[PDB]
Amino acid sequence: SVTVKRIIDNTVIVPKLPANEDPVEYPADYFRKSKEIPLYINTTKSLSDLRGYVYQGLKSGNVSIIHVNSYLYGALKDIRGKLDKDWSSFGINIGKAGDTIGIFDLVSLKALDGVLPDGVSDASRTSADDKWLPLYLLGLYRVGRTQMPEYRKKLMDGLTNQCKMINEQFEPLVPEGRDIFDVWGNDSNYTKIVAAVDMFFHMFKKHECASFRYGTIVSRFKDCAALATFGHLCKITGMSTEDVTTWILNREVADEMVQMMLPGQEIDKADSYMPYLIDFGLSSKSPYSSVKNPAFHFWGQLTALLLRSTRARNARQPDDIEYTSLTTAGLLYAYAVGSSADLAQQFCVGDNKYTPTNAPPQGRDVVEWLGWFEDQNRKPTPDMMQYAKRAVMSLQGLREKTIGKYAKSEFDK
Amino acid sequence: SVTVKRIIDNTVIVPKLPANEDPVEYPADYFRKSKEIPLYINTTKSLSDLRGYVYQGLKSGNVSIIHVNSYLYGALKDIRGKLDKDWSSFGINIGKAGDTIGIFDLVSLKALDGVLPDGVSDASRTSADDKWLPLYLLGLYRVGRTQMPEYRKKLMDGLTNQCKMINEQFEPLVPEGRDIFDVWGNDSNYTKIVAAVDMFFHMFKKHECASFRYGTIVSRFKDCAALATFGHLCKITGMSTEDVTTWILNREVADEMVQMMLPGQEIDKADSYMPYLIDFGLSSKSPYSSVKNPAFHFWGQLTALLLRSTRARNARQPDDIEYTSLTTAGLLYAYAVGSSADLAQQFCVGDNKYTPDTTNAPPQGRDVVEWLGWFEDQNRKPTPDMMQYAKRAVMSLQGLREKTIGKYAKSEFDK
Amino acid sequence: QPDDIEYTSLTTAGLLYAYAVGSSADLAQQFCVGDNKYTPDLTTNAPP
Repeated sequence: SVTVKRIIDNTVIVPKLPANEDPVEYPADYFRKSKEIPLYINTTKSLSDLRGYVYQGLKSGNVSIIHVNSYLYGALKDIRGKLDKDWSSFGINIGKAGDTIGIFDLVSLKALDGVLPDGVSDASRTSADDKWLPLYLLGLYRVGRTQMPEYRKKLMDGLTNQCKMINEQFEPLVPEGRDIFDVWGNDSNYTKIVAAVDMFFHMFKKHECASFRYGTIVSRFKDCAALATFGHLCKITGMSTEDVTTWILNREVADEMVQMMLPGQEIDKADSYMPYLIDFGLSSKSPYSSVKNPAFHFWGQLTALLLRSTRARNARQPDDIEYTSLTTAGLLYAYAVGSSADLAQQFCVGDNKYTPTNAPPQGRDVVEWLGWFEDQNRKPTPDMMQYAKRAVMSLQGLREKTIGKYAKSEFDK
Repeated sequence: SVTVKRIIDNTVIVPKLPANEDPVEYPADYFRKSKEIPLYINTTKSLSDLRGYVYQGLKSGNVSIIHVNSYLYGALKDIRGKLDKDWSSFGINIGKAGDTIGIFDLVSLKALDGVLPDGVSDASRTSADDKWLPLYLLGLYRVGRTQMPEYRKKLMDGLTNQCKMINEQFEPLVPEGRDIFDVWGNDSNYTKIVAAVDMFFHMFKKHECASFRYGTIVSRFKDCAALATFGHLCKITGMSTEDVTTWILNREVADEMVQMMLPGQEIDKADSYMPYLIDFGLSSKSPYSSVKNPAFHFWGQLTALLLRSTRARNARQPDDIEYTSLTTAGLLYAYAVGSSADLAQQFCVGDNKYTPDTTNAPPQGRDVVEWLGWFEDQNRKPTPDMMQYAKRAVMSLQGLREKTIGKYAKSEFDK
Repeated sequence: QPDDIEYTSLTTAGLLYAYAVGSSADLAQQFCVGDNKYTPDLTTNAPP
């Protein structure tokens, strides 16, 4: 199939079609360039001054992102952090035993000359400061990413969070639309901060200030959907990481599973830069995204769903994947796990159970099952088709273009 | 299965996936560090003065937690407590026979210099004091933790409670939202207090003031769900603690059952610090939680439900557990207990039943091996009578909250 | 739906193509551990 001809006038035709590009970009395969993450917090002026520019600046449809950055740098050199271990990652060292280190031991620089207000922007504000204002400012990053009345949910809750210890209310004005402070996300030097906070308070999960993650947490494994719908597919079938891998039954799902598992990227690692590959700007196109792993994502999620997953009810159905193979493959995998439970005595009292056509295989072996499928004309049986029905009927509240909505339409009737 | 290869280009792939951490922390395995629970009630000023700062401070959308702490220390050195026994725990002694001791014989310290009002914050308040104000303040901790119109339920009731003996009425203003005085929970030195009160009035269940537990009680076994969904699974099947254990049929349920039963942690103990492991800050991650025991929790609860449990109707379905094995295992265990009742004559008059007198007929009593084997028999796959059993148990259920094991079971079995 | 095309042949041709892809999935073991399914092991009017 690498040469086609019109069987009427026997001429050559060359089936080609528009190229698609943007390759992925792995973390590690970039610390081969630079060896530091450059945080440009220009303008280093005055803390009390800064506390003002924003306290007020917030109360009004306008505050320079470049101000909030410097303010944050301000409150956050709570060096507070005793590295009771070691800490490297990709070559970069960060501290040794006992060593003390702060949030910004991840490489500070400075730059350009534009600044808006000067000195005292209303001296009003006291050092009710490193207590709650940094949190707010970070918290907003979380609310920035959102879409639906989860915004006013994400906020309403993410506002009773500063009330804690410090009981003091609200601030901006215009609800949202993905507009007001929703720009902050697009600020390279800002993300770079939320990522350092999160990554810091991941290491010192305990620290008094570690509550600062409230809106900084949706940065860890940002754009790493598939990579996480995988640890999910594992947890939900009890199967080993290695066994699950073998249950992959479609080329371009393998392709993508490969892509994600590329060695030397610190993914399995404790505390590493890998999770924030996106917000420290190590990668402009994540290789763990659900958009670069459509087949994987769809398959894993569909499967998890048939297996009674709550989460997966609402995963999105990617476009331009091969549906009636991903599904057929998900049905099998699910029906296997589903019909033959684990089951095996665990504790006892000297007395314990010595375990020992077209009847479907014993355990959860891919080859046993695959072969048994070959058997069934490589075409879904009625009990296994019935299985799918019980799993998806009685589902309710189904968003559209979800793998949840997909499954009910495919199996409930 | 510890080495995988692409069968097309015969290359190695190394299935790995993101690490998850936060280990648990057992109580005992910490009194290997410190040997006292440090209650920092700083600011030791004046009782009459304090009674004021808060009486008023409450009326108004603001009161320093650091005040209420000292106030409570204030009213509560009713030493009242004659230890008619002994009392140790984890090495720490607390008293001997006859010995007298107060709520705070659990280690008071002091500290930092920030204080808000000075002296007389309206001398108005009389010693209508160690009678009801401490209760309120504590009672609020309970209302703090809540989520739904159970708040205004928890309060409305937890307000006719001071009306006892004392008898008049309300104080703050703004309903809730998890905000007003809902911060108090996050105050290390505050929790440390509710825990001492509860633990004290657990020991002297009788004491005149022991009514102070009204909102201090949701501290005992806080974050110990699974550990308690287990004594439930026992009570509800009549089975022994040891027998129930054997009926565990999934690896990671055993795993967790182990985790929970780790020896030398005073869990089976009378009055111990173990229950308050969380609020005295002995542990930052409970090993008895339903979040660290998801499989156990789901299995035990699902089972209890099939067994006609009222409580379990509303337990929450954890995420990322292996559902169609936990369930299959729960169905069996339940069907076993369910179909073969205990039943056995107990009393008589010289005349009593000597109990003794085929295929795919399911086993006699409640033996794991007898049943397990009989399951092997049935193609290791749920029969129709046992599947019918599940249906009768879950149909006719109503008022089902979403994401509960109650809602789960009806959807899995009712149809 | 464009106009002035031959519908009951385009459709018939689309049905076939789709039914083919549809009924016979790809499916083929991808990863393993030394143990892997050697694929080889109906009659009339059984579709290809």
